[PDB]
This record gives sequence, structure tokens and C-alpha cells, in this order.
Amino acid sequence: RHMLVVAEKEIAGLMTPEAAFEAIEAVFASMARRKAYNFPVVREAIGHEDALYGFKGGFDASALVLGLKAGGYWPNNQKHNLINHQSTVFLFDPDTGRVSAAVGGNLLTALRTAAASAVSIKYLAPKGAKVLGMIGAGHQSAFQMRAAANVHRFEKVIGWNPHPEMLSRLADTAAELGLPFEAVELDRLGAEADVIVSITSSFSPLLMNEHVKGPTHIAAMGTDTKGKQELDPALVARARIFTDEVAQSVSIGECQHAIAAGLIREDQVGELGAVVAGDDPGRGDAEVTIFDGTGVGLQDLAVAQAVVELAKHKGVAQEVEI
Amino acid sequence: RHMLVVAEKEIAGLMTPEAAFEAIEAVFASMARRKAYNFPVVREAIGHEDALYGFKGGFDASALVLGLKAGGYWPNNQKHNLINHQSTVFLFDPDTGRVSAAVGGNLLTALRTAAASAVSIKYLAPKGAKVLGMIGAGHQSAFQMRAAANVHRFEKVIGWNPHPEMLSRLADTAAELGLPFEAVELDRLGAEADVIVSITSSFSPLLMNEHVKGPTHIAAMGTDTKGKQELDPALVARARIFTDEVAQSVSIGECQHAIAAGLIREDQVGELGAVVAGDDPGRGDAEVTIFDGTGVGLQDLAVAQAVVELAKHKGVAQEVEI
Ligand SMILES: NC(=O)c1ccc[n+]([C@@H]2O[C@H](COP(=O)([O-])OP(=O)(O)OC[C@H]3O[C@@H](n4cnc5c(N)ncnc54)[C@H](O)[C@@H]3O)[C@@H](O)[C@H]2O)c1
Ligand SMILES: NC(=O)c1ccc[n+]([C@@H]2O[C@H](COP(=O)([O-])OP(=O)(O)OC[C@H]3O[C@@H](n4cnc5c(N)ncnc54)[C@H](O)[C@@H]3O)[C@@H](O)[C@H]2O)c1
Ligand SMILES: [Tb+3]
Ligand SMILES: [Tb+3]
Repeated sequence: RHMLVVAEKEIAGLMTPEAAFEAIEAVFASMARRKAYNFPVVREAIGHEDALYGFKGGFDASALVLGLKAGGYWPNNQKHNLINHQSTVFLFDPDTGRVSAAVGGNLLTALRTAAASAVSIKYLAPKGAKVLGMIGAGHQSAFQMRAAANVHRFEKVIGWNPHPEMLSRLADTAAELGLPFEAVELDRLGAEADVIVSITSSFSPLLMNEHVKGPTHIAAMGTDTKGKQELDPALVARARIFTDEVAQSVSIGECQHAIAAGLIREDQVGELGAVVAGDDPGRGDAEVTIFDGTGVGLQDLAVAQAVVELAKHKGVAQEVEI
Repeated sequence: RHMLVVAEKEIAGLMTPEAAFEAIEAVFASMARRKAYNFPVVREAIGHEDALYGFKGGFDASALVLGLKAGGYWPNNQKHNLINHQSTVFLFDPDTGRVSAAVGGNLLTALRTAAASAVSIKYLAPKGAKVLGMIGAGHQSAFQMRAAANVHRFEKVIGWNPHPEMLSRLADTAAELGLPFEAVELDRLGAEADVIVSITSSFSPLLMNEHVKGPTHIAAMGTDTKGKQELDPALVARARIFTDEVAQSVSIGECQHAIAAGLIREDQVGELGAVVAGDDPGRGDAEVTIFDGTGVGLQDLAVAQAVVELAKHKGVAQEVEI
């Protein structure tokens, strides 16, 4: 009996935005139909090298995926010539309990996060969305724009960056996709962008309520810890809200600040997967929609189960006896 | 950069009861000195194949060992020609966060469980213990007897089992250890066994309060789940109690019943590691001592780290790129 290992350097040549979209769109519908759930997250500051280490487990009864993503954040990894984020996904056989696969989760995390916002664009973007708005130009921004253009045909890409130095990262990605780009200010972005994808490590409201005008869908992907914030709580409180895990959205998600101040209800925080499964009308007659993407382990298990199938069909899945 | 893999079939040729004893003894001391700790345990009934699946993580700052054991219990694994207990230890580099090793955990679990019971024997057994009492003849009962005979020199082994046909497993291993065996009922076992080791999956009190007579150390290893029970809560109430994790002992351990009945309070539950680290005198003049072995992830981590060290020396550690 052997287990499969898919090295990190193989993920780029195997995964695609289409393959990432299929896995995440499917795992959203399973969570809505209560065929899949996330385990309680373990998150520990081990008190050594300032590390944050933990596990994100889950089980998908619809796709028979069982396992976890283990790892975290090592801020001092520069001395090792390594990136700060280090994670690994372990898959187990749901029928027997044996380990089945082990895949690096660094690039997979960026792809499933980009695929998550792409699902919210497919099911919540306004009719005939013209301009794509990008708030932030970090490492994740290139994956977010590529996943957005893969699911919706855009005509213009406008972008704003809290740090104007790396504004060129959005322009290179927009030119890569064959779309024009224009660096705009935050007030003009909310008025022209029909779809807005924010992906910053911000601790204060960036996109204000008076900025957003007209039908607009917002993919709030930045806030994933207690304390972070990207949107004006007044802006969150006028939009129909969808998320991946309601418990995480009201605690460490973008909605954490509006539910605490009593600006929105907890029972009004919808599930994006409920729209994919057809149980939720979706955008409906709301002018502004917000997808509060917080990140769940089932997203990491779905794309990991996809790369192991693509790897062994390609011939790059390492067979290991264990 | 790469990842090591130690197959399950190599564990037997690498681990010895003495090597497992030295690892677990040191881990008990590190926990008492607060140089190591266990992460919050995840334990989920996923609903598929009646399986119990979860993670037991931990970190040993003294030995710089980090990781978790993943897996659990598949009650119907006999139809797959597999044992019901399936687990796997994943070690991570504490300085970088990258995964370092994956080790088969089936044989490791039984070894460290037997080592934990042997540590309590070395530090809590009555002076000159001559008769070892085995309550349970399951799979792990053989490992418990071998580890107990390795740390302490016994003259006789008496055994009892709810299903009396399995007693051949105790007699066979008693023959391997050069020790005579006699099957008995629980009334004689409690009055003649100086050291008692219970390793049953029971939900009813077996060893009663008036069964135990004279100086006796009871290594209760079977109860690791809310609802299981091996001992009479009255017997637990009159004994000097030690455990590996006080939080688990009062909830899923043997003390869960004497705690709920108000017979004892959690501050009356000691730590076996404090006896190992010299901070606790241990037995003293008490007539009955109990070690509530529930199982902690650091035990798996310590015994797996030693296996990786031996596997690299013996040359049986598979180098895998990830
Ligand atoms: N929701 C998910 O599933 C998921 C997954 C991965 C990452 N993320 C989140 O995405 C966010 C960015 O990911 P990245 O890796 O692209 O980070 P990154 O640091 O590469 O980009 C940082 C962005 O945050 C902005 N920024 C930095 N400090 C700021 C401050 N003090 N105030 C306002 N803006 C500030 C920078 O201008 C830049 O745009 C992080 O917050 C991360 O947690 C979410
Ligand atoms: N504490 C630890 O660190 C640790 C580690 C591993 C296993 N365990 C526990 O050890 C126990 C047995 O381990 P095993 O894998 O050797 O199990 P096993 O099933 O091989 O043997 C189980 C024994 O329990 C007894 N038993 C079974 N059903 C019973 C019932 N209904 N009432 C009373 N007695 C009954 C029988 O004597 C049987 O031999 C399990 O409960 C397991 O959780 C503890
Ligand atoms: Tb059943
Ligand atoms: Tb028979």
C-alpha cells in the first residue's frame, strides 16, 4: 500500500483556474446541502520563532474527501530563504482511515482563495458587469484577477493600492489577460467598478460607504483574522451578504465589525453555497452584494484532491510506501 | 529540501520497549516542567463508516519536535481486512514550518501507550511488586505486558478478561517473558496483584472498590472516551490519582465518573510527569495509586521523532520531495 505525494513545484504546471473553480464551486454546494463540514480549527502560537501553527480539517461526504491542512506562518523565515507561509495538505481514505496523499498547500491556498471569489462573481455579479475593481496589489492579487477574468468577461480593470509602489503588479496582470488597466483612486473605484475584489492586510475601513455607487458586487477576501478590516461598516450594512462559514464571518470575517455594533443581523448572513445549490435567490433585487470570504479547510481539501488526480494522470504523483 | 517517510513495516525493526520508554519518560518530564504541551484535541464523528477522526497536535520546545497524529477508529475496517485503529504522525520543522517526516502510527500508538503505563509503574508501583495483574486481553494487552516486564521484574502474571477466550494472548506473551500465568477472577486479582494494568474498551465498572486490597498501583489505560468506564468510582475516590493531561482525565479519562459524582475535584488529580521531574514525591504512604492514561499527542510525537532518527541511521527513511 502506497500513498501519493505531489511536490510543491508541480502545482503550477497541473492546476488551472478552471480546475480550481470546479473544485471550489462544488465544495460550496456540498456545504450548503450539509454534505460537508469543517472541523474546529486549531490555531496555536507555539512560542518559538514567533510561529503560528495549526490545523484546518474537514470532511466532504459528497466527494469523499477527508483530511486537513497543517502549517501556518513563520515570520522569521527570511533567514532560511523561505516564504513566511508554510502549509501542507494531508488526505485520508474515508473508507479505511489510511493516509492517501500529501500535497504542499502554499500555492493551493492562493488558488482556492482566488477560486472562491470567482464563484461569488459567477453567482452575484451585476448583469453585464463592465469594469473589475481591484483593491490591493499584493501577491494574491495576481491570482484574484486571473480567476476573475476566467469566469467573467470584463472590459476594463481599475485598481487602487494602499501602497502605491506595487501598483505595477496589477497592470502586468491586466496586460497579461488582454485587458486595459488604469490606476484610479478609491473614490472613483467604487463608482465605476461593477465587481470589486479587495485582498489587503488592512486594519481600517478602506472602501467607504459613499464610494460605492450603483449595482456592485464586492468580494471581501482580505479580512480573515480578528482585528482586520477593509470595508466601512456602513457599507456592509446596506448590502446583501453571503459567506463560506457564517460562524467565521461574524467572528474573524469582514462582518465581525457590523455584527458587533448591531448594524447587521447574524441570521441575514447568507451562504454563497446556497446560491450555487439553487436554494438561495442570490443577488435578487439588492443593489450591493458582499461575499465575505474567510477561508475554510474544505476549500483546501477540494483543490488538493483535484491536484492528486491531475498529478497521477500526468505522471508526477510520487508513489511512497507507508 | 525534502520530506522523510517511514513506512509502517519498518517500525518493528526500529523501535524497542526501552527506546519507547526513554522517549515517553522524557516527555512526561517536559510536560511537568512546562517545556512542552499538547494542542486542543480535535475528535469528530464524521458520519461515514461510523468513523472517529481527529488530530492530536503538540510542541516540545525542549526537543524541538512539532507536529500531530491524524486518524482514528474505523469500526467496520474488518471488511477491508484492516485493523480498526488507523493513525499517522506528521512531523514539522519548528524553525521553518515545513513538513519534515511522515511515520506510520499504528504500532507507534501501542508502543507509547505501553511506555506510558511502564513509566507510571517505575515511579508509582509498590516497593517490591511481585505480581502483575492484567485486566484485558485485547491487541494492546501484549504490548502492556512486555513494557511492564521490561521496567520492573515480576514473578507472576495473573489475568482477567470479559471474554475469557482471549486470555491465551496473555499466557502466550507471559511465556515469551519467562513468567508464569494464571487466569483469575477480579476478586483475586485485586487482592493479589501489586501492579494492575487495565486496557479494556468497557462502559461498566469492572474492578470494584472492595476488590483492591493492600498496596496496589492501577494503570488505567482503557478509558479514553466520554462514556467509557473501567473502575469503580469509589475505588478512584480513595486513590492518589495521577494522569498525563488533567483536562482530559476529568472529561474523557477514568476520572470522568468520580468527577461527575462529586467524589473528587480536578485539583485532586495529579500529574505523573511531576513525579518524573522530581517535583512530586509520588506514592508516599498511599495504599492505592492510579495513573489515568488517556493518551496525548506528545507521546506520539516523541516516539515518532526517535523512529525517524533510527530510520536515517538504518537507511530505511524514504526521502521524498515536497
Ligand atoms: N480569505 C482567505 O481565504 C484568504 C487566503 C489567503 C490570504 N488572505 C488574506 O489576504 C490578505 C492579503 O494577502 P497577501 O498575502 O496578498 O498579503 P500581501 O501583504 O502580499 O499584500 C498586502 C496588502 O495589504 C496592504 N496593506 C499592508 N499593510 C496595510 C495597512 N496597515 N493598512 C492597509 N492596507 C495595508 C498592502 O498595501 C497590500 O495591498 C491577508 O490579509 C491574508 O490574510 C485571505
Ligand atoms: N489510553 C491510551 O493511551 C490508549 C491508547 C490506545 C488505545 N486505548 C484504549 O485501549 C482500549 C483497548 O485497546 P484494544 O485496541 O486493545 O481494544 P481491543 O478491542 O483489542 O480489546 C478490547 C478488550 O476490551 C474488552 N471489551 C470489549 N467489549 C467490552 C464490553 N462491552 N464490556 C467490557 N469489556 C469489553 C475485551 O476484553 C476486549 O479484549 C480501547 O478502549 C482503546 O481506546 C488507550
Ligand atoms: Tb452504522
Ligand atoms: Tb472462538
